[PDB]
Amino acid sequence: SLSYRIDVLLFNKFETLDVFGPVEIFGNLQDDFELNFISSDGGLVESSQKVRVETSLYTRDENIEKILFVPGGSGTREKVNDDNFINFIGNMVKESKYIISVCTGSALLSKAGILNGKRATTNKRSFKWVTEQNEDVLWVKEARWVKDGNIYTSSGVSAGIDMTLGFIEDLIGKEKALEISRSIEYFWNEDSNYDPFSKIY
Amino acid sequence: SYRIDVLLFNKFETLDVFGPVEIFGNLQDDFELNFISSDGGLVESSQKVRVETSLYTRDENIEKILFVPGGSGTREKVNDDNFINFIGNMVKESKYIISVCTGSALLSKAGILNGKRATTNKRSFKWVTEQNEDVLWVKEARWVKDGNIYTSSGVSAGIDMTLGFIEDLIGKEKALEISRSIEYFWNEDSNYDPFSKIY
Repeated sequence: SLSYRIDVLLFNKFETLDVFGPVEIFGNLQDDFELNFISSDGGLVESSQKVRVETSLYTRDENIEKILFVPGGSGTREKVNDDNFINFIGNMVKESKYIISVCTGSALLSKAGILNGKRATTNKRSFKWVTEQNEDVLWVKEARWVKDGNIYTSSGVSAGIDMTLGFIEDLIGKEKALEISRSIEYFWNEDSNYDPFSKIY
Repeated sequence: SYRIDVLLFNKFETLDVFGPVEIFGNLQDDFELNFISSDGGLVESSQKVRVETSLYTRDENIEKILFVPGGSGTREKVNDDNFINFIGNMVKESKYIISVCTGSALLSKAGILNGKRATTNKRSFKWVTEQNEDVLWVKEARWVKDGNIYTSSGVSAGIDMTLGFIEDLIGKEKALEISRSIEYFWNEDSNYDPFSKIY
């Protein structure tokens, strides 16, 4: 048992990059993080771009600190209006130390009510859709990503990867995040505040 | 239009594969994604992602694109005479060949790169390059187009090359469209890899 378990939540029609860019970063700190791919049913889950990934069921541990990671994608359109799924998420949040979302994953966290009275963001293309669902969230329009306590939310796919490296900086130290960037040859925009895509909407 | 044969093997690099898949998979009227491996079934990435694959299958009703990622797995995989011949067999049959990272160590081993301009990630440049002196390796490039062959360096190069490929093949507007809808910041310059500096 290491320090952290990352519970990567997959569901039907998740966005491929929302999940895999961050995984590429977390999956390169294997003495720090236990990667756990979960979904409501276990088995293979298909992304919106047709990749099928093996997953398992969420299990509780008193024992290890848990980071819940919640991606976006088409599938949120229907997952928001699925009470049973939203209960699932809330169950998992109640138990996690850290909570991370990319894109419309924040719509799901919003529905679970965990972001009420919290600063958070979502991708710019879906900003209206997401935000108008919940007023009690201190939505932030322009940010690439927002940290609010132990909650980290981000916008589109670039922001989601850059946020993850930011999360590593916060948690493991910036020297580590840079080492990862350099070794996989990923260009990291450390600025979390100006999303150039906020512009066209 | 095209079937993209994305070749997985044990310990592939996750982002080598899923960055480009995000792009291609956003043009589902132009490309059909087909994840293959030598055995079929589940293949695991170096980051522990298990992805389902099928066996390669011949079709002559559709043009094919062969996509080859890098990752740790390539060090062992350059040895598989069969694997390499498998690739060559597939290359012989494809309209385009694309690689990211050490994927080009494998393309090279198939000798497909002999006489061609090509690149690979900067961190592994020595190791890849010394395997074959008959390839015209380009050190400073993020990616390199030589004919119907496209090779890329690191993970960001991998995605930006895929958008460049979409531009070449389908038109630049479609490329910008995708990048804007998924909100991916696309670095269009294929020429100066900042990671060349390190090595």
